[PDB]
Parts: sequence; structure tokens; C-alpha cells
Amino acid sequence: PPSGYGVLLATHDDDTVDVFTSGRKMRLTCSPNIDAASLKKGQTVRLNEALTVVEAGTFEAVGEISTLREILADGHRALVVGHADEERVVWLADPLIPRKLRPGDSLLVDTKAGYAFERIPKAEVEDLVLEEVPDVSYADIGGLSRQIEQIRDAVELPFLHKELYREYSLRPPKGVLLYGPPGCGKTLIAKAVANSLAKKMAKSYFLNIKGPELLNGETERHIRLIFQRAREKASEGTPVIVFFDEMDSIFVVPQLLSEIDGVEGLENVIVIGASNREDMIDPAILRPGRLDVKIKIERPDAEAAQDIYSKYLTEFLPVHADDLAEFDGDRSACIKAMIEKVVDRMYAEIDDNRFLEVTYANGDKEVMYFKDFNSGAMIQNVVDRAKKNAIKSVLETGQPGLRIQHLLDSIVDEFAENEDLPNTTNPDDWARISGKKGERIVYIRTLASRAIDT
Amino acid sequence: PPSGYGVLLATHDDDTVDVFTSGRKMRLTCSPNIDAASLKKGQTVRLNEALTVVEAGTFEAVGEISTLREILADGHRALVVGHADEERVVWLADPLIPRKLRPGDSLLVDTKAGYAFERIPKAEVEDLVLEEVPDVSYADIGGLSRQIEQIRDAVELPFLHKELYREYSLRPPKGVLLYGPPGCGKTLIAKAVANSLAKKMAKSYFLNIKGPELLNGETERHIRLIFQRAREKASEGTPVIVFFDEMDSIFVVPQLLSEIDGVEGLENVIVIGASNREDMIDPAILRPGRLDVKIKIERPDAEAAQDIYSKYLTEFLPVHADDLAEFDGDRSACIKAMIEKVVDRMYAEIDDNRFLEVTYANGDKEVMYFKDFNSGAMIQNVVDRAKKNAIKSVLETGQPGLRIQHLLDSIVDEFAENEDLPNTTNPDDWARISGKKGERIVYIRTLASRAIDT
Ligand SMILES: Nc1ncnc2c1ncn2[C@@H]1O[C@H](COP(=O)(O)OP(=O)(O)O)[C@@H](O)[C@H]1O
Ligand SMILES: Nc1ncnc2c1ncn2[C@@H]1O[C@H](COP(=O)(O)OP(=O)(O)O)[C@@H](O)[C@H]1O
Ligand SMILES: [Mg+2]
Ligand SMILES: [Mg+2]
Repeated sequence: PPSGYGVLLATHDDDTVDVFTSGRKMRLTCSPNIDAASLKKGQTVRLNEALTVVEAGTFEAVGEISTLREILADGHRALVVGHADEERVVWLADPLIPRKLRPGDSLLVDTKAGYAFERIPKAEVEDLVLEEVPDVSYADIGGLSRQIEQIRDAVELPFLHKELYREYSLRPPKGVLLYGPPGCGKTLIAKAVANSLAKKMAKSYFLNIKGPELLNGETERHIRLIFQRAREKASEGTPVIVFFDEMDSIFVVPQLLSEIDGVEGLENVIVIGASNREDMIDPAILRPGRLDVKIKIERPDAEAAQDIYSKYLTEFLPVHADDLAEFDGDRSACIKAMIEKVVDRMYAEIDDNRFLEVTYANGDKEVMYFKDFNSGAMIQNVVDRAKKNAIKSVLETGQPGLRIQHLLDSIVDEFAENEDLPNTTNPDDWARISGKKGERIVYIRTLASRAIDT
Repeated sequence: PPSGYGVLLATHDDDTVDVFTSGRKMRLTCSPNIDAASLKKGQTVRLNEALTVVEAGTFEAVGEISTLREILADGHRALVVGHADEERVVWLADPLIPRKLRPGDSLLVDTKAGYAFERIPKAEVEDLVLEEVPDVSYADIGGLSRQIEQIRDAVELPFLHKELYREYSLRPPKGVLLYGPPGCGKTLIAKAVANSLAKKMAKSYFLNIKGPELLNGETERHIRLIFQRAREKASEGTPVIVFFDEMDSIFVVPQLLSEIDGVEGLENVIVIGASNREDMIDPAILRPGRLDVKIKIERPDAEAAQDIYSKYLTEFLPVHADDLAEFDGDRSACIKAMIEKVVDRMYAEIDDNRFLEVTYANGDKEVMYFKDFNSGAMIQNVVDRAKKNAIKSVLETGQPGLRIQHLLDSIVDEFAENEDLPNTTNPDDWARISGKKGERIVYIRTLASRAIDT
């Protein structure tokens, strides 16, 4: 019994069906065997040489993919765009007509029959818009108590006391800019605020996107998908943090602005952005309604560095026997001392810590030290090289443990490693140095000895 | 039993029909059952293998989409453009041949048949060109009385006194430029004038488009769609304000200039444009016939700030009991005196209010204070920070209500938050400061302390 196929389009009271077979739409009668009521829109039906619907199958599983623009008002049809930007209306097959179809989704289609059969999930798209459980907590962050309070007030506080906000006629902020010199805590602070917020659901969503991930379709589609997924998770009533890390590279702006304005309706979606370059930011992003709350994560001072070191010099690190000698086996007092020694030597104004020499337009010259260019990322890197020198010490001398001297040697080795490179400094620093003097910087020099343009 | 299909093209005196079936154009006989006079252009018809019309169906509801260029003279044909820029003429089916089909509308089409069956609305084009009831009124806007008279004289007055305008041979203005530093009221006035003019109808339309919306089809298709809708609403005889907010980004201009010039015939359509960057504006937009009326929204002086505070420090805000003591429970007097104290504070030349230092080309230096860089947005954000600090004090101290100190602390906090970044300052300020001094500005810095590019 040699037989052909077609796509089912419509079922009537007549007990006949409209089927797309052999490249054209025809009305065909069903065999008495098959029940015409149990058939479904878009289902592949089997035929014979009299062209009678003998059997019902499943939905077509291979074909063209189109990107869904919208579902039309009637609910049955959808507007989709193909590879050549050809825009077409098609019927939604039964597996679509929870989860909700949204603008940006990829649908398998037969454009000859005019049907859309399935939603094809795409990784890359999924792993772009994926929510993550945040790693970091406020206890992992050192030296930023002030800024943790600002981010709490902006993000966390509105949700906890909704009615007290309504009482004082205060509309909560909805966008945050983290900004400042690199390696100082903006990624950490953003994850930590998402973490403490999730912990106060004792059911929370945190989308982490880095700048480079956007430039990977074209940036329009990236932003459209990201905010559409935020829209999805927002429907549940849950708080949704959409974090744009490493935003430096971006400034593309008009869709980001347009999408942030678009989520103003939704009271539970918050946008946080992070930028190393305050100066290159498009002012549009910082206007009322968008990134309202501007939180500056600065470089650490001596007191902050003691806190940051405490996160990486724990008492679960092997300590050398000579170091423990001076504190008679008490590792709490040994380390807290070791952290105070390593910080004092990092932050002191000695000829060994000299880093830059600045020359101003009036002929004056000032010398900057490591104290003025430190970061949390640099403190951690100093600890990691100290650990690696202890691991080398184990192997080379036989004696286990981390000495004070491994850290102290690691400071100047770490700063010498970055006493050339462009990663180490930032316009916020030159602005700050120039500012305090009140003069323009005309010549910079490191102290090996190298020069840097102004 | 098994039957095919086709599209109806024309009906004759012969009681026969032209039908597009199976990729070809046919003359077919209607069955005796069918009344050929009641059939309609572009309608789907069922057949048999004798190829005789047995039933009238509905119109095709899936397929290609094209953008309508125009309707031809005969009234029955449309010139449409498909996805590959393939322009074609097609017949209009009955449901099109109320409302008005216009250039820009998306039409469902079968190009092989040569027919357009339906106008499919698009969500994103519909939300672009949607009118809105304006939120803001003149009572909500503080400190801009002159500018409110100027916007009234341009937009409102022509419509109220048409025959008095005719008497003096005065042609009414076509368009308004709102321009000045950011955060000072330009958006507010534009919707306040749409509001007061809608109130003088006791039907009027107000389209609100932001620059960013245009950049996200191509930029000049956006502008065609907007002005084509403005024509649709102008046909009613009522006023139509088309507001282009946040145009800083734009300057593309040619289609804007062309569409403003084209709409000058319709004297019930007004175009308002807002810009923060006076200096970057293409002079073409400001030439006679287009944005004739230039209204400058400046930064508020002390007395303007009194009026702006009063919009956000109302006596329906909880006020602390200690603050209510000194006016014996009188809230009007308590708040009026609170507003005078916070204003006097923020407009003072105290060391706490030092903002920037401007160095000139002759060596002279001038200290700029907060008063010189204030705005309506900053006043409101100072109020919102105080409201937040009240909310925190009730949680922390138990004692409800907002203290004067919450406002006063909030001033320096809000300025410190924005001391660093862009869009707190603007080229109009340097013009003003360089102007009043009569010297070029060579170096600038904030007073943390930090320099700016100039
Ligand atoms: N304040 C801090 N406390 C503890 N660790 C820090 C701190 N700042 C930076 N670090 C360390 O250095 C890394 C730098 O990351 P990040 O916080 O993202 O800086 P940035 O925001 O400049 O990229 C962190 O992953 C962390 O290991
Ligand atoms: N003159 C004013 N009176 C009252 N509030 C103002 C005034 N100017 C600005 N604001 C406040 O600050 C915000 C900035 O508004 P807007 O008028 O859009 O400034 P822009 O000129 O930058 O478009 C407004 O939402 C409003 O809350
Ligand atoms: Mg980071
Ligand atoms: Mg505005």
C-alpha cells in the first residue's frame, strides 16, 4: 500500500479536513478508521491514491528555522522572520497553541504549508540568558562597608519594606551603576547583593552577562533576548537582577536604553551595570529612570587592605614553624600580625615601594607609591604568589608552611610584574592626582624605569 | 469527495470567474448552487476535478508580508515592497477596499496570485506611534513661568484665537525647540502643554517619541511611520503634537527635515523637539518653517528651587515630631520653613558646597558652587534621598517622620554621588562661565578632588 503525506490545516463539522499535500492546499475526506475530532492543527497525516486521510502521525521535526517577532492578537497565528529577513505569517501548531512563546524564540517552520511546529531551544542563547546561583557574599568582600550599605538601600531595602516606601511616596530606584578603578570589587558587590537578596527568601533570579558576551546574532538580538528572559522571570512575582558586567566595551547603547525604559513598568526587575571607565559612559544611561544610583568602588586604603587580606590569609593555610615561634603556636594572633606586617609594608612611603613620578605643567614633581594604586585583585594576587613561593619552599627546602617573607617578597614581585603594563592604571587615577595638585600632568615615569603617555 | 482550492480574481457578466488555482490563472464556471454576484475579490474558493467553483471560503490568512508603498489611482491596486526590496503591484482584496490604508502598513500577500488579503498590525510599530494621555501639568512644573508662557504662545494660543490670528496676518508657528542643560524640565513642559491643550477641549493627540526609539526597520522608516500616523490623526481636525524627546543622539536628519517640511500644509500638527546639546544641533532643523520657536529651559536659581522643592516636599509626607514641635503642629509653616532652609543651604557659598574650580587662560581661578550646576532632577533626587533616610531612621530609631537634617545631609550626598560623573555638567555651563569672565577655560577640577577634560 504505497502512500504519501501532508500537513493538517483545519478541521470542520463536515468530518473532512484541509490538508497541505503535494505543494498545495486541498480538502480531503477522512477514512472511517480515524476520528476527525482527535486530530490537531499542523499534524502530519497519511494519504493514499484516492487522497483520503487514512492515518494520523506526529508533527514535522526537520525544516527551516525562523525567529518569532510576535504572536498576533487572534492567538492562532504568529509573525516570524527567516534567514533572508523574509517576514511571514504562519499558523501555530498544537504543541505551541507553560511555557510562553516570546519575541526572540526560534521556531521550526514549513512556510509552504504556513505552519510553525516546534520551538527549537538553542544553547548559546540559553547560556547567554542563564540565571546563576551567586557565588559571592558580603562576607567575602573586604573594605567596602559603605558601598554594601548603598547597594542594600538601592536593591534590597525596597523589596523588604514595600509599604513603608509607599507611605513616604518614594518610588524605589531601578538601575545601579557600579564604577571605579579595576580589580576593586564591582563584580563581587553585584553578586553579593543578589546573594543576600536570595537569602531573604527564607524564588529569586540573577542574570549575569559580561560585556564581551554581547558582541558575539547581532547585539540587538542579544539585548532583546536578555530583557525578554528577565520579563519571563518577572511574571512570577520574584525579584530579578540583570547584571551587565564589564560594560566598558559597550560605548551598542540605543537598545539598552530603550529596554531599560521598557522594564520601568515592571517593579521587580533591576538593572546593575559595572564600568572601569566612568569617563567614557554615555550620559543617557545615567539619566532619571535608568542607572539612577551611582555607587563608586574605590581603591583600598590601609584599613581596607587589612580587611581584604583577611579574606585570603586564613588560618587554614599552612604557616611556617619560625613564624609560629614568635606567637607560640597561636595562629589567630600569628596571622592577624602577619596581615598587619604585610599591609604596613605595602602602604609605607619607602624608596622600595616608589611606583611613579609625576611631572606637572608648573614644573613641580610628585612621587606616587604602591599605596595609591592598590586593588583587591592585587592583594589577592600578592597572596597567591606568596602561596606559590611556599609550595616552592616545601619542594626546595623540605620545610612546610608560608613565611612572612613569602608575602613581603611577593609585594615587590607583584608590583614589578605590573610596573610596565596598561592593566595597572586608570584615568580616575590621573584625574585624582591632577585634581589634588590642581595642575595638569605633562610627564609620567615608573620607578627598572619606564615612561607613560598623558 | 476530494477537492482543490484557488483565489478569486474577477467576476464577469458571463456568470463565470477568474480563479488562480494550482499556480495558474483560469476562467471557471460557478456551480448552480453558488451565487456568483455575492463573491468578493481575492476570496478563497473550493473546486472539484472538473474545475468548477463549488463553495466560497474566507480570505487567505497566512503567507508573505510586504510593506505598502502606495495605493494607485484606480483604487483597486497597491504598490508593495517585499523582503528583498522586490517592489510589485498587487490587487486589493475586499477587506481592504474604515480604516485608512497608509504607506508603512504591513500587508499579507500572495505574489503569485497578485493579491493582498489583510493589514497585519505590528506590536513594535504600534507602540512607537501610540498616543498617550499626558501625565504632567503646569502645576507639577516649578520655576519655569516664563517658559510656560512661551510654550503657551507658540502651541496653545493659535488654536484658541484662530480668527484673531487671521486678523493680524500672523501665520502660527510650526515647531518648538526645547533646549538647555539636562534635568531641568524640557520633558515636563512638552507634556504639560499637551495636557493643558487637551484640557481646552471641553480628541487632541500627543505622540511621545524618544531619540533612542528611532535608532532601534531603518531610522527613516521610523520617521515615515510616526508622521504618517500624525497625518491619520490630523484628518480628524484636532490638534496633534509630535514630540521628539532626547534628540541629542540624532545629529538621520534629512527625512526629519523633509517630513516636517511636508507636514507644514496641515496646520493642526505641531512638532516639539528636546535637546540637551544646543551646540550640536544641525542648523537646518532650526531654519524658518521648522523649529521656529526656541525655548530655553535654564538651571534654577534660588527662588525657582523653592518652587521645585514644593512639588516634592508636600505636607502629606510624614514629618518628624521634633521638627513639628518648633511650629506647634503647623505643617504648612513647618514645611514652608523647611524648604526655605534647604534652599538657602544648597544655594549658599559655604565650603561644604564647593563643586568645581575653573582655571582661565590668563591664570585666574574661580570656585563654582552647587548653585551653579543644580537642576529640577537634582532637587527631586535630594528629596528622594531624604525620604529614604527617613525610612531608614524609622527602622533604626523607631521614631517616624522626616527631619530637616535628612534633607541637609542628602544635599552633599547627592552632589558627592554626581560630583565625579558626566551629565552633571554641560557645554552650556562652560559657555556661561567662560562668557561671564570673558576668558577661555584651560583647566577644570572638582572639589574628593578630581580633574575634567575641558
Ligand atoms: N574588596 C575586595 N575584597 C576581596 N577580594 C577582592 C576585592 N576586590 C577584588 N578582589 C579580588 O580580585 C578579583 C577582582 O574582581 P572584581 O571584584 O570583579 O574587580 P572588578 O570589579 O574591577 O572586575 C575578585 O574576584 C577577588 O578575588
Ligand atoms: N522645573 C521642574 N519642576 C519640577 N520637577 C522637575 C523640574 N525639572 C525637572 N524635574 C524633575 O526631574 C526629572 C527630569 O525631568 P525632565 O523634565 O525630563 O528633564 P530633561 O530636561 O532632562 O528632559 C523629572 O522627572 C522631574 O521629576
Ligand atoms: Mg570583574
Ligand atoms: Mg527627559
